Amino acid sequence: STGSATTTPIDSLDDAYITPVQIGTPAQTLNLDFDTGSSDLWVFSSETTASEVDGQTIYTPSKSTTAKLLSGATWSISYGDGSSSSGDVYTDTVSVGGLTVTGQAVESAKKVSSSFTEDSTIDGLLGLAFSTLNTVSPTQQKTFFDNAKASLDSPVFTADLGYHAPGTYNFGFIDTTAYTGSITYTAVSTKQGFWEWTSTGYAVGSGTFKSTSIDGIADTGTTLLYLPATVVSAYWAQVSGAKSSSSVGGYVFPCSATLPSFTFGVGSARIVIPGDYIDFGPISTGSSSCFGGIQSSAGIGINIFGDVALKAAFVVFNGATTPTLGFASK
Repeated sequence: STGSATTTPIDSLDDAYITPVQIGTPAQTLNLDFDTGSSDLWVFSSETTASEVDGQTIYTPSKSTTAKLLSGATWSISYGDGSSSSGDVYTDTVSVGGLTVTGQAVESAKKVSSSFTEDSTIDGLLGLAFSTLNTVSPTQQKTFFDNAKASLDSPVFTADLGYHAPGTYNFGFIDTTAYTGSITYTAVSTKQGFWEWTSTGYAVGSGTFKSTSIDGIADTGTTLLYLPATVVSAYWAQVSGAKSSSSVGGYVFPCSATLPSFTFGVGSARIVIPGDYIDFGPISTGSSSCFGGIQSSAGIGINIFGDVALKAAFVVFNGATTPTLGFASK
């Protein structure tokens, strides 16, 4: 089997991407944030505290003839941005882009933190990291990909995120028309439950490539590119007037600037992030200070190849017995 679904930016900045997902019988379609940095499929629901729902579409298990309470199971998750959610668990039929999993754990939110309530466009998350990170207790549950894997034509999914445009998540096949050149594959460590890999270096604009190992995670659920402070300083030093602002929470730059590109290495290959991808717009409405898309990972404890980086590539998440990642230009 295969599946193919379009993923759409939630706003004009590409702050996140939503993908329609069918849950239950008859189908209830919710727009979920596919997150290769976590491993829970959770949804706003008829059980979510009413004051914490503000415009999201909810899953109502009582209206699904295939929903079953997973008795005794609870979940609770906290994300790197400080947001969180928790609740109980149903199993139900879940389909993505024509690919169907029966008996998928659907984690129904009883509580969500303010940032989820305040984002009316995201109805929940669909985790695509390794199932060892799933938070369901006392019986850990499998991700949608883990459940689908054995049925797929090939044990892979691909992320093809757009810049200020829709893109595609494919399951079970590699669309050879969706990228240019060849795909360069690189080793993955699953020891932390992430799609963790080592970039071979970077360049800023037209500058020379610096060969240096940068361990980090391929994380579709993180907006920005978080790299070591040395790398990030070298980037922003090429932008007149850019500075790190403790009050804003990262590097800012004059909105009048033209940003240089940023290149990262994948083996001997190179992925180029155009400068425009690094502009996250005014820090507050009408400001001439703009927020940078490359930020320091110091204090986060891990480097994160988020959407800013991934959207410059066609990315293969290879879930073979020994997982690997593939990157191609596009």
